[PDB]
Amino acid sequence: PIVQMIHQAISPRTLNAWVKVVEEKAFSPEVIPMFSALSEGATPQDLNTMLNAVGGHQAAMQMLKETINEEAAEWDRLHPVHAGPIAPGQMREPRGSDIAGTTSTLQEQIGWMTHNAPIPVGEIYKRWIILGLNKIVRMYSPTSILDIRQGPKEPFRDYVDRFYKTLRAEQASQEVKNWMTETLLVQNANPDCKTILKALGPGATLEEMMTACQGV
Amino acid sequence: PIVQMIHQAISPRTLNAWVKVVEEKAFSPEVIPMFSALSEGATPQDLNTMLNAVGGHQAAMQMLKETINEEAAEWDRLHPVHAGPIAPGQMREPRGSDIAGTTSTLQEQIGWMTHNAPIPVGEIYKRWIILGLNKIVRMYSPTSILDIRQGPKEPFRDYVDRFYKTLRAEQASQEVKNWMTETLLVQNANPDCKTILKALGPGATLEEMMTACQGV
Amino acid sequence: PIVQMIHQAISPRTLNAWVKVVEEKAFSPEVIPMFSALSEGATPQDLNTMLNAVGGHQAAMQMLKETINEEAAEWDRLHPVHAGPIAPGQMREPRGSDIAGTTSTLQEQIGWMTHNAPIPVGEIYKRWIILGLNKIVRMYSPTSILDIRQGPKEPFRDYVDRFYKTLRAEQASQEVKNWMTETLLVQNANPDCKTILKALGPGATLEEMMTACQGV
Amino acid sequence: PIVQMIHQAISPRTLNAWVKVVEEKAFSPEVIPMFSALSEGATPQDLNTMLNAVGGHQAAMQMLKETINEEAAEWDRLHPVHAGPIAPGQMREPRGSDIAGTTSTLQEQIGWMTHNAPIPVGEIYKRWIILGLNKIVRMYSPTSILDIRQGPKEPFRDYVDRFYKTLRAEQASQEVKNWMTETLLVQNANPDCKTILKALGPGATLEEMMTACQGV
Amino acid sequence: PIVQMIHQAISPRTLNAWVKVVEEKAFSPEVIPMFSALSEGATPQDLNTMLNAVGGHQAAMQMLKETINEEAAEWDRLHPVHAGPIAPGQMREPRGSDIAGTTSTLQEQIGWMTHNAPIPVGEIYKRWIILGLNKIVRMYSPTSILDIRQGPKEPFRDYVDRFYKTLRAEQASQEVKNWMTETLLVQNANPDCKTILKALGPGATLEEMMTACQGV
Amino acid sequence: PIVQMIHQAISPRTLNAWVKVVEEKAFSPEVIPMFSALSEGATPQDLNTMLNAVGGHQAAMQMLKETINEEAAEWDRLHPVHAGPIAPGQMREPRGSDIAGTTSTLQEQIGWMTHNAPIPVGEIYKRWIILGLNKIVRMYSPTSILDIRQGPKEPFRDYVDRFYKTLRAEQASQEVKNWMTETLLVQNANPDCKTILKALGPGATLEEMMTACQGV
Ligand SMILES: [Cl-]
Ligand SMILES: [Cl-]
Ligand SMILES: [Cl-]
Ligand SMILES: [Cl-]
Ligand SMILES: [Cl-]
Ligand SMILES: [Cl-]
Ligand SMILES: [Cl-]
Ligand SMILES: [Cl-]
Ligand SMILES: [Cl-]
Ligand SMILES: [Cl-]
Ligand SMILES: [Cl-]
Ligand SMILES: [Cl-]
Ligand SMILES: [Cl-]
Ligand SMILES: [Cl-]
Ligand SMILES: [Cl-]
Ligand SMILES: [Cl-]
Ligand SMILES: [Cl-]
Ligand SMILES: [Cl-]
Ligand SMILES: [Cl-]
Ligand SMILES: [Cl-]
Ligand SMILES: [Cl-]
Ligand SMILES: [Cl-]
Ligand SMILES: [Cl-]
Ligand SMILES: [Cl-]
Ligand SMILES: [Cl-]
Ligand SMILES: [Cl-]
Ligand SMILES: [Cl-]
Ligand SMILES: [Cl-]
Ligand SMILES: [Cl-]
Ligand SMILES: [Cl-]
Ligand SMILES: [Cl-]
Ligand SMILES: [Cl-]
Ligand SMILES: [Cl-]
Ligand SMILES: [Cl-]
Ligand SMILES: [Cl-]
Ligand SMILES: [Cl-]
Repeated sequence: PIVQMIHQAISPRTLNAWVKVVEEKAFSPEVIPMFSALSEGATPQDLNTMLNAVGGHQAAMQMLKETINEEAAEWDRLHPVHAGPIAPGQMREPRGSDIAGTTSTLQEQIGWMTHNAPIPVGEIYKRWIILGLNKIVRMYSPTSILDIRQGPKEPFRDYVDRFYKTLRAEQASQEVKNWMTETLLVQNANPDCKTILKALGPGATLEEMMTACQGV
Repeated sequence: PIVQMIHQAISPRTLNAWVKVVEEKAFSPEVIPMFSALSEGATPQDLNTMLNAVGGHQAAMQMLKETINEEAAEWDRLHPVHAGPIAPGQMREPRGSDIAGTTSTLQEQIGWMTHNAPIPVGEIYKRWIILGLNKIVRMYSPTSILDIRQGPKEPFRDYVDRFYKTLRAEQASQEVKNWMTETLLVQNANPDCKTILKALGPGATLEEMMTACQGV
Repeated sequence: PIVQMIHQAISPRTLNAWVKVVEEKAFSPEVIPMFSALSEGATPQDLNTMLNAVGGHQAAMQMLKETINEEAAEWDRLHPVHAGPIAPGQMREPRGSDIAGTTSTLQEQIGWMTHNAPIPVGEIYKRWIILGLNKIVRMYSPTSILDIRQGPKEPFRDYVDRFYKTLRAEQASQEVKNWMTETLLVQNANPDCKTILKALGPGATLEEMMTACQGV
Repeated sequence: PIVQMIHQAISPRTLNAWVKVVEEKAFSPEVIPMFSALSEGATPQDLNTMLNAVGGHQAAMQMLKETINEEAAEWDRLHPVHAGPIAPGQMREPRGSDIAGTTSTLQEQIGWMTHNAPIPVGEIYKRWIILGLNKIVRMYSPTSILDIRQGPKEPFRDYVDRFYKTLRAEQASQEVKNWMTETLLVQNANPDCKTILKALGPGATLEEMMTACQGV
Repeated sequence: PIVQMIHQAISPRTLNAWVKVVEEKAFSPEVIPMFSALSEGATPQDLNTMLNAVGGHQAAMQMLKETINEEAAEWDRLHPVHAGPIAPGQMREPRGSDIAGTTSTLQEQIGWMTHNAPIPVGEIYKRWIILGLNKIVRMYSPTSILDIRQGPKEPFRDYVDRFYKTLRAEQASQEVKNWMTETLLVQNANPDCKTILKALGPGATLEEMMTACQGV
Repeated sequence: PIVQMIHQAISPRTLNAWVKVVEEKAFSPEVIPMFSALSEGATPQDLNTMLNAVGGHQAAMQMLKETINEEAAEWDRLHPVHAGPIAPGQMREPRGSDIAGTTSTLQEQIGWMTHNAPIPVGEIYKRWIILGLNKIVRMYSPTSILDIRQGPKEPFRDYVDRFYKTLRAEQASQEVKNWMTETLLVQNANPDCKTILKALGPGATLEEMMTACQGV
C-alpha cells in the first residue's frame, strides 16, 4: 500500500490475515469489510496479491474475474483512449486492465496515485472487487429473508440475530431492506411476542421490541 | 487512525484483536474500554471497519445502528447545514451521516481532524458508538443489582466481586451507584459478615470491609 | 504513551499483555513491575485503559478506585486551585481528578507532560495506581512471613524460595524486612540446616547459607 | 528488500511465512502469488535466501536451479560483456550470474537498483524464479483438465471448483484456457445440469451457469 | 532502551521473551547471553524491569540482589562522592545505587548515557547482574566436570555434548578450562575410543577426535 | 545489526527464530541460509549472541569455536599489528579476536563498519561462522551420496529428493557435484527408469528425466 503518500510493501501478516479470513469465514458478509480494512491504501498489485493468494473457492474467484472484466469494459467504454504520444511530465490515461493491475506496472500505479489531481486506481479496482464479492456473498447465502421465522420456544434475541444476518446477505437496496424490517420482522415472530409487538405500534424501535419480548 | 498528526491505516492486529474480543467476551463491560483503546485516534472509516468486521450479534449491531442514527439526527437538528458554496481554503460542515462515515470520504475526515480549529469527527462518532454499546451492555446483562446477595458459606471477596460486576453493568448515574454501594452491599451480606459490617459504621472503606470479613 | 517527546497510542499487544498478566497471575507481586513496564511513558488515559480493560477482580478494582480517590483528595488538599482565568501560553493547574484522567482531556495530559517545566501527570497517577496495587497484593497474600518454616525433608533452596516469596508480599519497610531476613530465616530452618547455619554466624550471606545447607 | 528507495533486511516473519507456505502448500498454484508478495522489492540475495531456506523438495529446487541457469545463459547471450575498465561514477553491466545473486555483492545489487536509469536485478531474477516455479507447479499437478467431469450427485459449484483449480494448474495460454472454459466445462457437466446449461447458450456467464444449475 | 542515541520503552515482547526464558530454561548457561540480547542498550530501569518481572526463583533473585549490593559498595569505595553543588550544564556523579537504578530517575540515567564523555550506567549495572547470574548458574549446576565419563555403549558425540555442557557451567578461567579439555576429555572416554584418542596425540582437534571415534 | 547505516539492536523475534531453527532442524543444510538471513547486517556481538543463545549441541558449538579460532589465527598471520599509537580520526586495525567480537567493543565494531573505506567485521566473522557450520553439517550428515539408490517400487521424484538432499550435505566442489549429478544419479536409478534414462542421453535435463520416469 501507500501511506501518508509513501509506498509500502504489503505486510506478511496482512496477507496471512486475509488468507485465514477466507479459509475460516468462506464468503460471509463480514469478509467484505475485513477485505477493505486489509487493503487500505493498497495498489492494484496488492489487491491482485490478496485475490491470487486465495487457494480454493476457484468458482467464486472466477466469478470475481468476470465481474472485474465487466467493470473494466464499462470503464473502457466510458473512458476511450486518445491517440497521440504521452508528453513529458504526464502519464498515459489508465485502461480498464491497468486499473485491474494486469497491464500496468507498480511504478505506473504509484504514479497515478501520487501525482497531483490523481486517479485512485487502487480504490477503483477495490470497488470492482467489492462489487464481485457482493455478487458471491449473495449467491452463496443459503437462506432467504422471507423464510426466517421465530420458533415458539425461540428467544426473541436469537430470532433477531438470524433475521438480520440473513438480511445482511440479502440483495436489496436500503429502501427495500427498510420495508423488510418494518414488515417481515414483526409478522414472522411467534404468536406471543407477535401479539406483544403488534401492541407497541409501527414506530417501535429495535431496542423497544427486544425489551418487550425479553420476558416472552 | 491518525497519530502525531499523520494518518495511518488500521493495523491487522488491532482489527483482529477487536474481533476476538467481541467473540470471546460478548458484551461484557470491559469490551467498551477495549474498544476505545483499539480505536485511539481512529477515523470514522476505522470505527465502521471495527463494527462491520463483527460477525454475529446482528441484533446488537442493528441496535447500535439505530442509536447512531438517533445521534446523527440530533446532531443535524443542532447543526443545520447552511446554504451557499464552500469557499477555497475551507471545508463543508459535517452532517450527522458524515460523522458516522457513511457519507464522507476518508480525505474529508482527515481534513476535518487535521485542520486548524478542527472538528474531531472520529471522537464524536466514537461517543455515539460507545453510547449504543452501553445500551447493549445494559440490556444484555442478565443480573440485577438488587438480587446479588452473599451466600452463607460464600467468602466475602467473591460476593464483592459479583456485586461490583453487576454494578458495573447497571444503568445508573454515579450518585445512584454510590447509594447502591452504601446501602445494598452491607444489607445483602450474610448475617455473620453483615453484623460485623454493621459494627464498623457508615464511613467504612471497601478495604476495611473486606479485611473485617476476611476471617468470616 | 509518549516516547522521545511524541505521543503514541497504546499498542494492542501491550494492552493484551497486561490483560493476560492479570488473568494468569492474579495479584502476585511480579504483576506490579509488569504493569510499570507496560505503562512506560503512559498518559492517564492509557493507565485508565489498562485498569478498565480488566474483567473480573472487581472487588480489587474497586479498592484501587478508592485508593486513587484518596490520593487525588490528598493532592487537592496540597494543591489548591487558584481563582482567575488561565492566561494565553499557559495551562490550568491539574486537579486530582485530572491526574486520574477522569476529568482531563488527552490534549491536556499531553500538554502538561510535553510543556517546559512539566507536570508528569502520568507518573503521578501511575504512583497512585501502584500504591493501590500494593494494598491489593498485600491483602490477597494468603501466607504470613512468620509461618514459613523449613520442612525436615525439604531442601534448603525450596525453603528460601517460599520464604522470599512470602517476604516479597509482606507489608514492611526495608528495615523490617532486613530484620526478618536476619532473624526468622535461620530460626525457622530445620534442625540440621539450622545448626549448620548457626555455625556460620550473623554475617553470613545468602549464597554462603545456601551453599552450606546444599548437602543437607 | 528496498522500500521507498531504502534497503531493508528481510524480516524474520517474511522468511518464516514463506517457509511455512512451502511446507503446508507444497507446490499449489497460490504459492506463486504468495512468493511474489513475500519478495516485494527484494534483492537477489533476498530471493536466494527464500529459495535456500526451503528444506526438502530438493528435486524441485534443483529444477528451479536449472531453469535459473537457462535464463541466465539466455541473458548472457542477449547482453554480452564489453571489454574495458569501468569508469568512475559507473557500474559494470550485470551478468546472468550477477542477476541470480551468486556472483554479485549486496552493494552491487543495491547500486543497480537505486542508480538512475536502473537495472532491476531483483525483478529480473524474480521473473526467472517464477518461471521455474511455474514449471514445477505444472509438473507436480496430478490432474488433467480433460479428466475433470461432474458427478451425477455432485453439486455444480463443487464441480466448478475442481475444474478451475485444475485449469489454474494447466500449461496453456489465455486463449487456450478460454477455449477450455467455453468448450469442456459445459460438455463435462452431468446430464441434468448439462442440458440446462446447453439451453442457456454460448454467451452465458459463470454466474448465470452456477445460478441455473444451483437447484440441479 | 536507547537506540541510535534515542530512548525507547522496553517492548512487551522483549519482556515477555525474557520471562518465558526464565520459566522454561531456569538458570541454564544460555540464559545469560539471552539476557544480554534482550537488554541491549537498556537503562537501569529496564534491567530492574526484567529482574523484577521474574516470579519464583526468589532465592536466586535475592542472591542476585546481594551481588548487586556488593558491586555497588565496591563502586562507592572506588568512586567517592565529592562535596559541593552541581554546576549548570553538569550532572552529579552516580553512586552505586544510582547505577542499580534504585536511587536514580530515568532522566538521570538517560542524561548519563547520552551526554558527551558519558558514563554507561546501563552497561555497568548489566555487568553486575551478569556477575550474579554467573554465581547462580554455577551454584545451580548439579554436575561436576570431573564426573562426566563416557559410557561403554555411549556414542562419542553425546559424551562430548555432556562434557562441554557441564564445562560451560563450571567455575573456571579459560586457562583452567583449557587444562580440563586437554586432560579430562580423553581420559574419561571409554576404552575403545580412549585408546583411539590416545593414538592421535596431544595436538588433536575436537573435529579430529569426533571423526576418529565416529565409528567407535 | 546496522541498517541503512544505522545501528539496531537484535530483535527478540530474530533471536527466537534462530534458536527455534537450531532446536527443530539440528544441523540440516537449510540452517545455514537461515542463519545468514537472521544475521543480515549483524555486528560480531549479534553473531556471538546467536551462537551463545544455542543450548545443547555443545560439541558442535565447540567445533565452531575451534574453527573460528583457526580463522582468527590465519587472519592475524596475514594482518600483523603495527606498532605505534593510533592517530586521531583513525581506528586501530582489527585483530582476529576483534573480528570474533571477543576482544572488541560494540562501538569499535560500529566504527569499523560505518567508517569510510570500512572493514566489514561482521561479514568476515560471519564467513568464519558459516565455514564452521559447513564443517558441522558435513560431519553430522549420516548418509553418503554413493549409497543413495532408487528402490524398485520407489517413485523417481522421491529418489531425486533423497539424492539431492544428500548431495546438498556432501563435501565437494561444484565440479565434483556436477560429476556426481551426471554420473551417479542415472546409474543408481532402478532398472526400468534407469533404462529409460539411458535412452535419453548425456545432455538430458532434470525436468526431462523426471518427466520421462514419471509414469515409471
Ligand atoms: Cl508484518
Ligand atoms: Cl481458501
Ligand atoms: Cl461457501
Ligand atoms: Cl496467480
Ligand atoms: Cl472514478
Ligand atoms: Cl430474548
Ligand atoms: Cl500489525
Ligand atoms: Cl462475533
Ligand atoms: Cl450476549
Ligand atoms: Cl458491511
Ligand atoms: Cl462536539
Ligand atoms: Cl474473603
Ligand atoms: Cl502491536
Ligand atoms: Cl481478569
Ligand atoms: Cl486473587
Ligand atoms: Cl470502564
Ligand atoms: Cl509531584
Ligand atoms: Cl538445596
Ligand atoms: Cl519481523
Ligand atoms: Cl519444505
Ligand atoms: Cl508435491
Ligand atoms: Cl544454501
Ligand atoms: Cl529487462
Ligand atoms: Cl450448487
Ligand atoms: Cl512489541
Ligand atoms: Cl519464573
Ligand atoms: Cl533451578
Ligand atoms: Cl518489584
Ligand atoms: Cl567503568
Ligand atoms: Cl558419534
Ligand atoms: Cl520483535
Ligand atoms: Cl538446541
Ligand atoms: Cl544432530
Ligand atoms: Cl555464553
Ligand atoms: Cl577481507
Ligand atoms: Cl515420480
